[PDB]
Amino acid sequence: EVETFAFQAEIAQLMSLIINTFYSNKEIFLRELISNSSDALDKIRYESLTDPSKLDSGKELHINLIPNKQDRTLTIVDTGIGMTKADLINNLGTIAKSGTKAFMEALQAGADISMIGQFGVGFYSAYLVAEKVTVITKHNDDEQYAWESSAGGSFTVRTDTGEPMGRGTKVILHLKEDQTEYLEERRIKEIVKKHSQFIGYPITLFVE
Ligand SMILES: CCNC(=O)CN(C(=O)c1ccc(O)cc1O)c1ccc(OC)cc1
Repeated sequence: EVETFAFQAEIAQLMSLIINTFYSNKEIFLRELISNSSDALDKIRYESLTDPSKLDSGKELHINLIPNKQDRTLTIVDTGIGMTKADLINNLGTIAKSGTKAFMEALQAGADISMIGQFGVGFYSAYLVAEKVTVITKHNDDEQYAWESSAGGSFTVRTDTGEPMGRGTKVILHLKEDQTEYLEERRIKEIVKKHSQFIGYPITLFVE
Protein backbone atom coordinates (compact mmCIF):
# COMPACT_ATOMS: atom_id res chain seq x y z
CA GLU A 1 0.00 0.00 0.00
CA VAL A 2 2.64 2.64 1.11
CA GLU A 3 6.01 3.41 -0.38
CA THR A 4 8.58 5.40 1.62
CA PHE A 5 11.25 7.43 -0.12
CA ALA A 6 14.33 9.40 0.99
CA PHE A 7 14.46 13.06 0.01
CA GLN A 8 17.51 13.82 -2.12
CA ALA A 9 20.19 15.40 0.11
CA GLU A 10 19.70 18.91 -1.33
CA ILE A 11 15.95 18.87 -0.67
CA ALA A 12 16.38 17.61 2.82
CA GLN A 13 18.85 20.45 3.40
CA LEU A 14 16.30 22.96 1.93
CA MET A 15 13.60 21.68 4.28
CA SER A 16 15.93 21.86 7.30
CA LEU A 17 16.85 25.38 6.39
CA ILE A 18 13.15 26.32 6.09
CA ILE A 19 12.28 24.65 9.35
CA ASN A 20 15.27 25.87 11.46
CA THR A 21 16.11 29.42 10.19
CA PHE A 22 14.70 32.20 12.34
CA TYR A 23 12.35 34.08 9.98
CA SER A 24 9.23 35.83 11.09
CA ASN A 25 7.62 36.59 7.65
CA LYS A 26 6.01 33.10 7.49
CA GLU A 27 2.83 34.35 5.69
CA ILE A 28 4.49 34.11 2.28
CA PHE A 29 3.82 30.30 2.30
CA LEU A 30 0.31 31.00 1.11
CA ARG A 31 1.38 33.27 -1.75
CA GLU A 32 3.78 30.54 -2.90
CA LEU A 33 1.13 27.80 -2.82
CA ILE A 34 -1.43 29.91 -4.59
CA SER A 35 1.25 30.72 -7.20
CA ASN A 36 1.90 27.02 -7.81
CA SER A 37 -1.92 26.47 -8.15
CA SER A 38 -2.07 29.35 -10.61
CA ASP A 39 0.80 27.83 -12.72
CA ALA A 40 -0.99 24.43 -12.76
CA LEU A 41 -4.22 26.16 -13.80
CA ASP A 42 -2.43 27.99 -16.63
CA LYS A 43 -1.10 24.61 -17.78
CA ILE A 44 -4.43 22.83 -18.03
CA ARG A 45 -5.96 25.91 -19.60
CA TYR A 46 -3.22 26.01 -22.27
CA GLU A 47 -3.66 22.28 -23.01
CA SER A 48 -7.46 22.66 -23.24
CA LEU A 49 -7.11 25.37 -26.01
CA THR A 50 -6.19 22.62 -28.51
CA ASP A 51 -7.92 19.63 -26.84
CA PRO A 52 -11.14 20.53 -24.99
CA SER A 53 -11.59 16.95 -23.79
CA LYS A 54 -8.71 17.68 -21.35
CA LEU A 55 -11.45 19.41 -19.32
CA ASP A 56 -13.78 16.42 -19.15
CA SER A 57 -12.31 15.86 -15.65
CA GLY A 58 -13.76 19.26 -14.62
CA LYS A 59 -14.35 22.51 -16.49
CA GLU A 60 -14.02 25.01 -13.68
CA LEU A 61 -10.53 26.54 -13.07
CA HIS A 62 -10.31 27.79 -9.46
CA ILE A 63 -8.58 27.79 -6.08
CA ASN A 64 -10.35 27.07 -2.80
CA LEU A 65 -8.89 27.89 0.62
CA ILE A 66 -10.39 25.67 3.31
CA PRO A 67 -9.56 26.26 7.01
CA ASN A 68 -10.53 23.64 9.59
CA LYS A 69 -9.94 24.61 13.22
CA GLN A 70 -10.92 21.18 14.63
CA ASP A 71 -8.35 19.35 12.51
CA ARG A 72 -5.89 22.28 12.64
CA THR A 73 -5.52 22.16 8.85
CA LEU A 74 -5.46 24.72 6.09
CA THR A 75 -6.23 23.19 2.74
CA ILE A 76 -5.42 24.74 -0.64
CA VAL A 77 -7.28 23.05 -3.52
CA ASP A 78 -6.92 23.75 -7.20
CA THR A 79 -8.32 22.30 -10.41
CA GLY A 80 -5.08 22.58 -12.29
CA ILE A 81 -3.27 20.04 -14.34
CA GLY A 82 -2.27 17.87 -11.35
CA MET A 83 0.73 15.64 -11.10
CA THR A 84 1.53 12.08 -12.14
CA LYS A 85 2.97 9.68 -9.59
CA ALA A 86 6.36 10.18 -11.18
CA ASP A 87 6.22 13.96 -10.86
CA LEU A 88 5.06 13.65 -7.26
CA ILE A 89 8.06 11.49 -6.48
CA ASN A 90 10.43 13.76 -8.46
CA ASN A 91 9.98 16.66 -5.99
CA LEU A 92 6.37 17.60 -6.76
CA GLY A 93 7.24 18.64 -10.30
CA THR A 94 9.98 21.06 -9.22
CA ILE A 95 13.64 21.41 -10.32
CA ALA A 96 14.41 21.09 -6.65
CA LYS A 97 18.06 20.13 -6.79
CA SER A 98 19.26 22.90 -9.08
CA GLY A 99 16.75 25.34 -7.55
CA THR A 100 17.94 24.64 -4.06
CA LYS A 101 21.52 25.27 -5.15
CA ALA A 102 20.59 28.63 -6.71
CA PHE A 103 18.43 29.65 -3.68
CA MET A 104 21.19 28.95 -1.22
CA GLU A 105 23.74 30.90 -3.35
CA ALA A 106 21.15 33.76 -3.47
CA LEU A 107 20.88 33.53 0.29
CA GLN A 108 24.64 34.20 0.57
CA ALA A 109 24.27 37.27 -1.84
CA GLY A 110 21.60 39.02 0.23
CA ALA A 111 18.33 37.24 -0.70
CA ASP A 112 15.85 36.22 1.98
CA ILE A 113 13.50 33.26 2.36
CA SER A 114 10.55 35.22 0.86
CA MET A 115 12.31 34.90 -2.47
CA ILE A 116 12.16 31.07 -2.52
CA GLY A 117 9.60 31.03 -5.37
CA GLN A 118 12.14 32.65 -7.71
CA PHE A 119 14.04 29.33 -7.46
CA GLY A 120 11.16 26.97 -8.34
CA VAL A 121 10.87 25.44 -4.81
CA GLY A 122 8.23 27.63 -3.23
CA PHE A 123 6.14 24.52 -2.38
CA TYR A 124 8.58 23.74 0.45
CA SER A 125 7.68 27.03 2.13
CA ALA A 126 4.69 25.06 3.44
CA TYR A 127 7.12 23.95 6.16
CA LEU A 128 7.25 27.50 7.57
CA VAL A 129 3.85 26.84 9.14
CA ALA A 130 3.08 23.08 8.81
CA GLU A 131 4.44 20.20 10.88
CA LYS A 132 3.11 17.79 8.25
CA VAL A 133 2.03 18.29 4.62
CA THR A 134 -0.24 16.06 2.68
CA VAL A 135 -0.67 16.48 -1.14
CA ILE A 136 -3.49 14.73 -2.95
CA THR A 137 -3.16 15.00 -6.75
CA LYS A 138 -4.87 13.75 -9.91
CA HIS A 139 -3.54 14.20 -13.40
CA ASN A 140 -5.59 13.21 -16.45
CA ASP A 141 -2.95 10.56 -17.40
CA ASP A 142 -2.76 8.82 -13.97
CA GLU A 143 -4.60 7.72 -10.80
CA GLN A 144 -5.15 9.78 -7.68
CA TYR A 145 -2.18 9.74 -5.28
CA ALA A 146 -1.39 11.00 -1.80
CA TRP A 147 2.10 12.27 -0.93
CA GLU A 148 3.01 12.99 2.62
CA SER A 149 5.93 14.26 4.71
CA SER A 150 6.65 15.49 8.18
CA ALA A 151 10.10 16.26 6.92
CA GLY A 152 12.90 14.41 8.77
CA GLY A 153 14.35 13.15 5.50
CA SER A 154 11.48 11.03 4.10
CA PHE A 155 8.16 11.10 2.33
CA THR A 156 5.44 8.62 1.49
CA VAL A 157 3.41 7.91 -1.57
CA ARG A 158 0.20 5.88 -1.76
CA THR A 159 -2.78 5.44 -4.08
CA ASP A 160 -5.47 7.67 -2.62
CA THR A 161 -8.74 6.06 -1.85
CA GLY A 162 -10.18 9.31 -0.25
CA GLU A 163 -12.71 11.51 -2.10
CA PRO A 164 -12.13 11.56 -5.88
CA MET A 165 -11.00 14.95 -7.03
CA GLY A 166 -11.56 14.87 -10.77
CA ARG A 167 -8.32 16.70 -11.59
CA GLY A 168 -5.81 18.98 -9.80
CA THR A 169 -3.87 19.19 -6.55
CA LYS A 170 -4.85 19.59 -2.92
CA VAL A 171 -2.24 20.66 -0.36
CA ILE A 172 -3.30 19.94 3.25
CA LEU A 173 -1.26 21.90 5.80
CA HIS A 174 -1.30 20.30 9.28
CA LEU A 175 -0.30 23.50 11.10
CA LYS A 176 2.21 23.81 13.86
CA GLU A 177 0.58 24.58 17.21
CA ASP A 178 1.86 28.15 17.25
CA GLN A 179 0.63 28.96 13.69
CA THR A 180 -3.16 28.74 14.04
CA GLU A 181 -3.49 32.35 12.99
CA TYR A 182 -3.61 30.98 9.45
CA LEU A 183 -7.02 29.47 10.17
CA GLU A 184 -8.63 32.85 10.97
CA GLU A 185 -10.79 34.24 8.17
CA ARG A 186 -9.52 37.81 8.57
CA ARG A 187 -5.86 36.75 8.50
CA ILE A 188 -6.34 34.58 5.38
CA LYS A 189 -8.18 37.44 3.66
CA GLU A 190 -5.42 39.86 4.53
CA ILE A 191 -2.71 37.65 3.10
CA VAL A 192 -4.66 36.94 -0.12
CA LYS A 193 -5.21 40.66 -0.60
CA LYS A 194 -1.55 41.55 0.20
CA HIS A 195 0.19 38.95 -2.02
CA SER A 196 -2.34 37.24 -4.33
CA GLN A 197 -4.69 40.03 -5.37
CA PHE A 198 -4.15 39.75 -9.20
CA ILE A 199 -4.18 35.94 -9.46
CA GLY A 200 -6.19 35.07 -12.64
CA TYR A 201 -8.58 32.51 -11.18
CA PRO A 202 -11.24 32.84 -8.51
CA ILE A 203 -10.01 32.24 -4.95
CA THR A 204 -12.78 31.21 -2.59
CA LEU A 205 -12.17 31.37 1.10
CA PHE A 206 -14.46 28.86 2.79
CA VAL A 207 -15.99 29.64 6.12
CA GLU A 208 -16.48 27.36 9.10
C1 LIG B 1 4.86 22.57 -13.96
C2 LIG B 1 3.71 21.77 -14.53
N1 LIG B 1 3.09 20.92 -13.54
C3 LIG B 1 2.17 21.38 -12.70
O1 LIG B 1 1.62 22.46 -12.85
C4 LIG B 1 1.81 20.50 -11.53
N2 LIG B 1 1.72 21.35 -10.33
C5 LIG B 1 0.83 20.98 -9.33
O2 LIG B 1 0.00 20.11 -9.53
C6 LIG B 1 0.92 21.64 -8.02
C7 LIG B 1 2.04 21.46 -7.21
C8 LIG B 1 2.11 22.10 -5.98
C9 LIG B 1 1.08 22.92 -5.52
O3 LIG B 1 1.19 23.52 -4.31
C10 LIG B 1 -0.06 23.13 -6.30
C11 LIG B 1 -0.18 22.51 -7.54
O4 LIG B 1 -1.29 22.71 -8.30
C12 LIG B 1 2.88 22.10 -10.06
C13 LIG B 1 2.80 23.49 -9.92
C14 LIG B 1 3.94 24.23 -9.66
C15 LIG B 1 5.17 23.59 -9.53
O5 LIG B 1 6.30 24.32 -9.26
C16 LIG B 1 6.29 25.73 -9.44
C17 LIG B 1 5.25 22.21 -9.67
C18 LIG B 1 4.11 21.46 -9.93
